[PDB]
Amino acid sequence: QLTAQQRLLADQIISIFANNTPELQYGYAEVLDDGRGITAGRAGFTSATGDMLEVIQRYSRLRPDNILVPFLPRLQQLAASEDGSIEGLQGLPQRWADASQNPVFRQVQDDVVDELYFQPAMERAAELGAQMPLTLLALYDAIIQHGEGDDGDGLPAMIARTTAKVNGIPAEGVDERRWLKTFLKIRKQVLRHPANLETEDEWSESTGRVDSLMKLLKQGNTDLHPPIRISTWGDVFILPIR
Ligand SMILES: N[C@@H]1[C@@H](O)[C@H](O[C@@H]2O[C@H](CO)[C@@H](O[C@@H]3O[C@H](CO)[C@@H](O)[C@H](O)[C@H]3N)[C@H](O)[C@H]2N)[C@@H](CO)O[C@H]1O
Repeated sequence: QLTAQQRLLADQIISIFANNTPELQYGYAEVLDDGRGITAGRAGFTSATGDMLEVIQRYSRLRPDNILVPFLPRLQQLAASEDGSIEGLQGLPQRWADASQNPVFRQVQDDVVDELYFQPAMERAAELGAQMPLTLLALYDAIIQHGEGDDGDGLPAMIARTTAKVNGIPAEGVDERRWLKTFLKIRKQVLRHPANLETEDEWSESTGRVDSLMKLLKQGNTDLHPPIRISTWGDVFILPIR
């Protein structure tokens, strides 16, 4: 689906979207007051949503005695109810940062990203018949921020509403640029007006990333060819960085 240069490009763009830097933030760990508890890692794994749990569980099967093991009971409870409480995760941010110095922990983050976000987003693209690299990037960025749940803010509902609006999918002959433009506008509307009010401030301030994908679409860079200029947060980045 994506070239090696296109995937590194996608990762550096989404990294800029989320953290204003093309360097993947494996060691990032923060409370954002968005209802999700602690948000951590290169894809923003989260205490409330179960993806932070999967990372630590998989890592603990590779390395039973790690500094993150004591949080497994609590994370288990938090994931089971989608709870945003950060008790008692005291010390978890620092331990996540330290664990991220181990390439094997970073590798687990890569595997989870691939399993939860990249491969499902590419499977969605294939079902849609989507073939422009820009559409793949837009689906991949959206799956990371919105998730693949069944809520009206999730990627699957956004795709469904895009297809309803334009009367079909690209594999059915709807021009893919039209489908993509509709998807980006629907995505910006969801970020501005989410059904989950706890993420409203967080998501509302993140709409420049949809603007950046729209800018690439309007400039005809649907194939993600270099150089790519991203300046979502004011700072200008030319990608790929070498
Ligand atoms: N990092 C979060 C992101 O986790 C979150 O959303 C969640 O994403 C999950 C992974 O896509 C997802 O779960 C899956 O749900 C499908 C339902 O079809 C199950 O079949 C899979 O087995 C699940 N793994 C969650 O439902 C989804 N909410 C996102 C927004 O809440 O926040 C990101 O920052």
